[PDB]
Amino acid sequence: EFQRKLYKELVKNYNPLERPVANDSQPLTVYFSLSLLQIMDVDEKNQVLTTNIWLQMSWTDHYLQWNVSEYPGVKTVRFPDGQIWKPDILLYNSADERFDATFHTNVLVNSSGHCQYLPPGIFKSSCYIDVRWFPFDVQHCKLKFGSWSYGGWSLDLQMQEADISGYIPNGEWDLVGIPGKRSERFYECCKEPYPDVTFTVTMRRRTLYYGLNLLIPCVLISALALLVFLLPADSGEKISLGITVLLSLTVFMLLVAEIMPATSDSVPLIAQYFASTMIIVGLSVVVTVIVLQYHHHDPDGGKMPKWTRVILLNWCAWFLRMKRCQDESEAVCSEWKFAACVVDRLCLMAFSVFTIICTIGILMSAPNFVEAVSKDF
Amino acid sequence: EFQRKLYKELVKNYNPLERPVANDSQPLTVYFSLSLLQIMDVDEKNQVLTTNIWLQMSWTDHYLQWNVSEYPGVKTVRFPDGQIWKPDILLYNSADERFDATFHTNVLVNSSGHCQYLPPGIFKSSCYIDVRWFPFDVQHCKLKFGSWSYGGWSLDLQMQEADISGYIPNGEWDLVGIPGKRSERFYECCKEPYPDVTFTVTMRRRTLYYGLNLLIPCVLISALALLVFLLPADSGEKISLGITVLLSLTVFMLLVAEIMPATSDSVPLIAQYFASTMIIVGLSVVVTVIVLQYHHHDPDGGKMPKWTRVILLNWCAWFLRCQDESEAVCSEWKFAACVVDRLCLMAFSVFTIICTIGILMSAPNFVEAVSKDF
Amino acid sequence: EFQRKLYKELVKNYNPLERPVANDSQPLTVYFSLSLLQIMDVDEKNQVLTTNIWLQMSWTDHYLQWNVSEYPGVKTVRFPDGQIWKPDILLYNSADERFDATFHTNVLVNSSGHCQYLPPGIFKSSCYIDVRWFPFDVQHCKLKFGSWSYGGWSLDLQMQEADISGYIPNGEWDLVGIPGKRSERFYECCKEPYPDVTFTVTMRRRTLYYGLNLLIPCVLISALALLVFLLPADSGEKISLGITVLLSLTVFMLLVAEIMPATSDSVPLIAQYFASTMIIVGLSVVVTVIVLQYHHHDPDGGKMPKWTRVILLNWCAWFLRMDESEAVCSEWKFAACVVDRLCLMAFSVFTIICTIGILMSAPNFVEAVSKDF
Amino acid sequence: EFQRKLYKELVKNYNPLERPVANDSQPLTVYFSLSLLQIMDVDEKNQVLTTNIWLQMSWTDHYLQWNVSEYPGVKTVRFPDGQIWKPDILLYNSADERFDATFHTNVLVNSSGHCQYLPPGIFKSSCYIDVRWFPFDVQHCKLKFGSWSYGGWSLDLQMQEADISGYIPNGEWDLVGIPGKRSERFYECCKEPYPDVTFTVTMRRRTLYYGLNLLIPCVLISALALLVFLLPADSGEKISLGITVLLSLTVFMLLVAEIMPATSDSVPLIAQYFASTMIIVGLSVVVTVIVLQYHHHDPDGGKMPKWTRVILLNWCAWFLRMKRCQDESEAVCSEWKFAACVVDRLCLMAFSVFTIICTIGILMSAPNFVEAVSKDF
Amino acid sequence: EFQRKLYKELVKNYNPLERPVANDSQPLTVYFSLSLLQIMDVDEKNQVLTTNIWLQMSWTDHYLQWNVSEYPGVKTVRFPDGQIWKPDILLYNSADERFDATFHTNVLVNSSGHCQYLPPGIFKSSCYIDVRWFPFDVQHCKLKFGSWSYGGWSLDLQMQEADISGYIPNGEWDLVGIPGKRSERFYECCKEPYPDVTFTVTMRRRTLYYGLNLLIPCVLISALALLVFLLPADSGEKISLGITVLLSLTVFMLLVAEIMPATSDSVPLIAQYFASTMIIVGLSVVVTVIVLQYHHHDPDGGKMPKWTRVILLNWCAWFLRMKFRCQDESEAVCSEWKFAACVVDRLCLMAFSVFTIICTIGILMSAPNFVEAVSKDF
Ligand SMILES: *[C@@H]1O[C@H](CO)[C@@H](O[C@@H]2O[C@H](CO)[C@@H](O)[C@H](O)[C@H]2NC(C)=O)[C@H](O)[C@H]1NC(C)=O
Ligand SMILES: COc1cc(OC)c(NC(=O)Nc2cc(C)on2)cc1Cl
Ligand SMILES: COc1cc(OC)c(NC(=O)Nc2cc(C)on2)cc1Cl
Ligand SMILES: COc1cc(OC)c(NC(=O)Nc2cc(C)on2)cc1Cl
Ligand SMILES: COc1cc(OC)c(NC(=O)Nc2cc(C)on2)cc1Cl
Ligand SMILES: *[C@@H]1O[C@H](CO)[C@@H](O)[C@H](O)[C@H]1NC(C)=O
Ligand SMILES: *[C@@H]1O[C@H](CO)[C@@H](O)[C@H](O)[C@H]1NC(C)=O
Ligand SMILES: *[C@@H]1O[C@H](CO)[C@@H](O)[C@H](O)[C@H]1NC(C)=O
Ligand SMILES: *[C@@H]1O[C@H](CO)[C@@H](O)[C@H](O)[C@H]1NC(C)=O
Ligand SMILES: [Ca+2]
Repeated sequence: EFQRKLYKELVKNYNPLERPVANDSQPLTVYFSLSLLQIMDVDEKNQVLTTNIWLQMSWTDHYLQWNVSEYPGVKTVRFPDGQIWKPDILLYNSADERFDATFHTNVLVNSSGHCQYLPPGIFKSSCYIDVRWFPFDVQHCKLKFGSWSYGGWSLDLQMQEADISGYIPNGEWDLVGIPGKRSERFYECCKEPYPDVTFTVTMRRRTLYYGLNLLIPCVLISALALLVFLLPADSGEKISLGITVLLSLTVFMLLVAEIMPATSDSVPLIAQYFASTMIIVGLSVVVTVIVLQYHHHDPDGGKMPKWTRVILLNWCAWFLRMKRCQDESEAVCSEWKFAACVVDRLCLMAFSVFTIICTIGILMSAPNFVEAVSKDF
Repeated sequence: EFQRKLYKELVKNYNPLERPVANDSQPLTVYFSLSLLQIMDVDEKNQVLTTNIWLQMSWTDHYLQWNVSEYPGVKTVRFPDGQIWKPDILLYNSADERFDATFHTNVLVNSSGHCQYLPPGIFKSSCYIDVRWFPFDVQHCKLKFGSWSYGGWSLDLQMQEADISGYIPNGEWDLVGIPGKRSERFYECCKEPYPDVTFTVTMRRRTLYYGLNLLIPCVLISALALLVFLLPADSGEKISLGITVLLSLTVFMLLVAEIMPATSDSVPLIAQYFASTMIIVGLSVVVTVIVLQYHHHDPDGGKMPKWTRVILLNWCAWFLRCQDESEAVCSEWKFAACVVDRLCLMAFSVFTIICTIGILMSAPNFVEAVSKDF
Repeated sequence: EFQRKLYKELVKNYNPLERPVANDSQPLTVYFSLSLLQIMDVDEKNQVLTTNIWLQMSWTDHYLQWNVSEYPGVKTVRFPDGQIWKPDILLYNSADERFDATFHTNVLVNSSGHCQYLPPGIFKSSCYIDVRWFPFDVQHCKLKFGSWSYGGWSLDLQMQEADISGYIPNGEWDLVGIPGKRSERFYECCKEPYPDVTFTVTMRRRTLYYGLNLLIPCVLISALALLVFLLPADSGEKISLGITVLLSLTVFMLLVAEIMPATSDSVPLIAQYFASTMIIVGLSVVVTVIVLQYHHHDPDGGKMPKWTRVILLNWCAWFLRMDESEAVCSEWKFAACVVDRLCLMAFSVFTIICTIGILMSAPNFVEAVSKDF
Repeated sequence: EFQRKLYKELVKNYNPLERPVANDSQPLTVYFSLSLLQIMDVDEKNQVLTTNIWLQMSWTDHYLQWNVSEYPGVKTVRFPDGQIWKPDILLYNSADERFDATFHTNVLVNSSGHCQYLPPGIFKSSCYIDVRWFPFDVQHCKLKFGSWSYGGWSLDLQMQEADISGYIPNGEWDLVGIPGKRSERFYECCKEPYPDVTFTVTMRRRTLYYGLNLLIPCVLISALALLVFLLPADSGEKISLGITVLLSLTVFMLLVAEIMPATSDSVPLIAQYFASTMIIVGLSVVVTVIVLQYHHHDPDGGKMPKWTRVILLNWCAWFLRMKRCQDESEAVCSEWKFAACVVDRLCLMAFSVFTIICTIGILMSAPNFVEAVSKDF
Repeated sequence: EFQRKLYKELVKNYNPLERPVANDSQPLTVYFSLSLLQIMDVDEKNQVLTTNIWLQMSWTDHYLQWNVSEYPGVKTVRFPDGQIWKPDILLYNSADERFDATFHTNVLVNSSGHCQYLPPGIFKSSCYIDVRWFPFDVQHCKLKFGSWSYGGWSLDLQMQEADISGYIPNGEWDLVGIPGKRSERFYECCKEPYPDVTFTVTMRRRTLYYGLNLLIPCVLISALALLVFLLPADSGEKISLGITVLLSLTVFMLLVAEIMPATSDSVPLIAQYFASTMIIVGLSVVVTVIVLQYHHHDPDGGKMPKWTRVILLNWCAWFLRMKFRCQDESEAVCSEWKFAACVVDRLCLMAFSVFTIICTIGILMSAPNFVEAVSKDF
């Protein structure tokens, strides 16, 4: 009875094209915020951020005011899209094909004229994804909201702190915070200034997932490659092991490619580690060729270098604590074999040490390594 | 004749914005339920659940009442979207790009003003998937339905038990149940409390596909890896087999990885078992390299250590001219390589059987999964 | 001229929300059928069927009638969605994200009030796919159509048979038929019974494509694996061959898993075939490890058992019409060769026997080889 | 001033549902054509053709006529969707999820009443793709256009020759033409005939892309397989080479399989060529096994067969101009090695002949192959 | 209060179908431009360009004018889609399924009647991604905008320079510029010429990514192939390493064919380079078989020719500074064959290395944009 009358009376002469201000010269103050419900996807390959966001817009409509005493029990009213004025706040740095992922819901208006509009939306936003420190990366993704057509002279956008109470954790990204900033920017379209509210979601990738799927396995497979230098040369599988492991390590980097944006702004940390790892094992094959070349050096062929004869069978042999014509061929060849064995032991120490130092050096360079090991392991 | 008059009479002064109550201070009782016709997909990667559902919403419109005696033969009427008041009951935890996958069908009203609205939909809901027990995992996915802008003071949402009569089994997911719970939450936006209807779909994965397509094949590939310790050393291909099988076992992790999300909440059981299997194969390859070093040992190198000469050639063995004399030392080494192979075959077999069983029987749902599915 | 008059007359006091019957008690007979223009996809992984369908709905509208003598030359009118009552006939089992893939077109009414409505559509239906016999399957995919909000007491659905005159061949599926049936079923929601029409599209998979790209190719790589037995053991690559071919067979299995649903209601015939190929090639690897063990036997190890002696190197050799340390090893190398032969014949009969049975156990096999080869 | 008058005057009593004719008994003549702007994609796997088209629909509205003298400077008017009658000319064999991909634009009407409607669209269209001669294939994709609900008695559809002046090439297909055909067809629904206009886009594939990516790499890697025969037997890597080559020659069959539909009407030419190649390579593996059986033959085994002694060591040995107890063993085994060696060289030439013959024959079985090599190479 | 009055007065008799000119015979001047906010994607495979674009259309509506003195504080009004006349400027060469990705926003009209309309949009345009010089490639994508139904007689389209003010860098594409051009062309449909504004965004590819993912790895794994010529023959592993490397060189080229279109207009630089290295490594495999023929050469086989005995063991040997009785003769003869095998290994190492150096460097510098690419990205 009374609610029918109110709906009939609130829409008499009401024009949804009119900014609902009593004085036209004063700007309308609209309080903007958002509730970040979930970070569903951070598409690093496309540099996109898909998030479930409930925007919160509250303002004061001068025309939708009534006595609750004269309309008993009617304390709130609801209006749909297109029957009431609404602020045309839009996400400037959108990546969504329709550019407006917001789902239009009712606006709730109470008797003092205060209108409240909370449209849910799967907002897809264009974010610069800094992949320098991946996986140990902290992203600062900006969500920039502002009126598309109303400037500061008309629509006085005002911040309110973002809600995280209803946030459901992701599992891959650990929300560090969502600080917001209100600025009054000038654009080359227009002379009227435009205010905006930018929320910088600061997300810390939890590293257990890719710590284990990508980095730990690479290290153990690179260790499998180091076994090459203990394999006896006469086995015949010295290099097979080296080349087969190498293709296993390539499938790890093809998988990084599946997610890495096509940018050239910087070299991701993991790429540096895999690049250094691959070259180290690639160099393992090279020294493998040389030790085999030494192992098989024709007996009758040109005698051994004196330098070699000291640098491997006198000094390096002692450091590591190792110690008829056909017979001399076997004796000369056996010395070639002994040099080969010493080079095998030498390069194991050196490539193992180079692997260890390289591994920690590249990994420990990340300012998030200490943090990530502390929280995520 | 009468149907035309009824339709013309029911839309006089009707306001689809008005809540169709007689007393404005009392709320409107809306009975909510759903019929889960199917569970179409469970995208563990995007953490989404695609289900075919018919929402059921039944209430009373005070204004769409007619006395049937005067309208003979017109027992019901039908109204489309935007001509009748409807409760804006949305899925809060929606993961659909439009956020409302519901299809707006008609509202059927009988003469007592009772309205019935059953929109079909393919709902995408944002589910936390607990992947710790994968594949022997049970999921509790919530579908939380509520009026977006009507609090309890206006719309008294009341749950009715879910229907599964027409449910079409999925083949991967055995509907364990769809227990529901109502509630009256409070939001930071607003002071008026808001009620909601949460159905916690309880789904048990059916473990035959993933049992036979990944877990069992992985066991047999690890067995092919174990085969190394039965190969004669002189064959010249111990390492070839060992490494071609270690790299092959990665395949399974690629498929496991393209199905499972990238959360760091926990380590999936499938991941633990595959990691243990690959680590066992890697330790087999390492043992293989020590065996090859023993086998291809230069006779004029070091003398055989006493510890080695008893721990391998005497105890384990019992439990289970210069060229000539050089041949015999190298012979001893070949025997020691054989003893290490046999000892390590036994030990690696025991760990594989233990590890896989120990890991698989760690799942609370393993016994039920095996008995019901295999 | 007469069009303007008829179109103005036919819409006076017309309410599209009014089922168009003269008497409100009797039901409205709506004839439903469909034209199946193509089977675009059978997404087996998703258990969905995507089809080109022209639904065919005919009924009679009491109010939309006239005298052609008073509107000469005006023998039909057409109305767009929104201005004429229409049966809300939906596909209940619809997998499309929208739930109504129908494209809304005009309703054509002739002067006796008979309205004809043929909306085209790309219909995705949630179909259960019976994969036990894949690739020799006969999918019975159901398209269940009916009014969403009119019961039998109000809308008397009736079904004419489906059209296939314009049906285009698919190349993967032979339309075995599209029979239909009317079913007046009761729902737990409501007491008024609701009629539905179900068209059971019966599709026979043309097995030449898959047979050529999955089954036949596998047989030959399994034979390639069997060639291990007859390699001389001195070559040095017996297990190399075995392991390579067995990995390739895994390539095949990954493909067939890319195309087979994730269902525990049965095991596809194809899966059982690859599982048994790789099982046999696995046991080829095992017996070849035993063979190498025999070949690389230490002459100073154990003496040959009389069982190993007469079983393998007397009787088994006999049938197949085939210095001391070298002699002892020579006896051992001959053991490897007889195991090589014996295993061939034995594994070969398995190879041939198994497949033929796994394959010929499908009821559709004879038809498949006769029609698709 | 006058444009407002004319727009206000052309909407008096107008009904967008009326067929705009003076006499209700004579059919309206609609001239239909299309401008094919680009063939954006040919989804062979889905049997779909995605094309950029500007359909051209021209007719005469009896009611939208004025004299430009009374409305000076107003020679044309424009009406958007839902305000003017437009023919419901759809694409019968459409594959788009929404069926009508046309983007609805304005209808331009001049003073004499002639209306012109050129809506752009991305028309997905079910095309039977004959893959028998792929990559050397010519496709005839039909776009069948017609009025959905007007028969020949109401809408007399008429053909205007298609436009390809503004066609920009595709890069994968060479437009042979787009000849049309107007038919008057009867349907099982109804008695009234329906005229339709069918354009048969004829496309010739440009084969250099697949020519260099799928074809020549197969010939090359196959020659690399044939190198197996020239290795000496003692290397101990013949079998590994053959299998490595074959399992990697399977790469191209899983790759081409990524694009072709699952049709069983016929067998693709590329598939026939790959199958022949694989049969030849597998037979090379088989003969490699036989050659190793010859080479690693125990001397004390069976005696050399007489037929073997002659067919290899006497006739073939001359066709290719080839030529104590322990001592006899290598002599017998040396005959076996020459037997193995003559077989290797013989079969090298024989398998080589099969490769060139099979490749040339199979490739030359495509009728337009001569045109292909003359235009794309 | 006054804004209600103005909105009620501006729509009295207004018709959104009418072009808002006072003189019907004079074309309406529409100033068109755009702001390029991001190059969201360049899909070379599908031949598409996805861009974040804010179009700018400005014109003068004769009917939406008022003096602000009579409407104090109301200096600007805003009309949504379907309430005000708007220019139907579409993107001709669009590849979007709906053909028009523009998001319809309000039109802002100030007190002098000047209307300004800035619809944002994720525009998908059908581009000719020339790919002969990939990865050192410069792409010219044209975005042609123009009224779909109005010619130069009714709507005088006028270009305004484009902007890159808020161009958010992409990381893969260095925007070289967005020069525009206004043309007046005739079409086979009509007798009225239709003006258009074509913006030709020129984008240079930053080659660091695909340079170290494809160009460089190939060089290093091809070096691994070259290692075959250093392997001793006695190891009996030359063929394994050679073939395994040459099979692992196709994985990259499969990703190379996963990004670039299947066009047959030109052969990409990357494809030429990959073919050249693949031919060189395959020739390494062929030579590996030949040297193995030399190495495992039966001593009782064919006698050494006097050409191979001088062309390898005398001249080419001298260049590189290499330096029971029946069995001894047999082993000595085989050792000459083994020596011949070694000389061919060393020669082919040098020859294939030089052919790799030349081929790699020459082909890579054949791109016009190579010096600039290496100078900016390294
Ligand atoms: C409405 O807006 C237009 C454009 O913003 C204004 O016209 C411009 O005014 C500036 C200021 O002097 C001039 O420099 C430009 O040359 C003008 N351009 C055009 C196309 O007119 C116009 O003045 C504004 N109206 C009012 C009442 O301020
Ligand atoms: C390609 O090769 C691999 C790929 C992998 O995934 C992408 C993994 N993944 C893995 O080890 N994941 C684990 C381990 C544990 C415990 O939990 N998750 C391993 C290899 Cl070798
Ligand atoms: C890589 O290696 C494999 C991969 C596989 O798929 C991913 C399977 N799959 C399999 O065995 N699937 C079955 C068996 C039966 C019966 O039913 N489905 C096997 C291997 Cl070896
Ligand atoms: C992985 O390995 C293969 C994969 C294949 O496709 C999926 C095929 N396909 C094939 O042989 N297709 C043919 C043959 C003929 C004649 O026609 N189509 C073969 C192998 Cl080996
Ligand atoms: C298939 O084989 C590879 C594939 C690759 O990616 C596609 C890479 N990629 C790579 O090296 N990327 C780097 C290196 C550094 C430093 O930074 N990014 C390497 C190989 Cl071997
Ligand atoms: C409906 O109409 C009949 C006929 O006049 C009347 O007797 C009956 O009381 C009416 N129903 C109600 C609830 O008043
Ligand atoms: C319709 O009108 C005509 C005259 O216009 C009349 O002859 C005819 O009888 C009417 N209806 C019938 C019964 O066909
Ligand atoms: C238009 O006006 C001219 C001049 O008054 C007249 O000659 C001509 O016939 C008119 N055309 C029409 C609408 O018949
Ligand atoms: C607008 O009003 C002012 C004062 O009310 C008047 O002086 C002016 O002339 C008016 N505008 C025009 C264009 O005349
Ligand atoms: Ca890219």
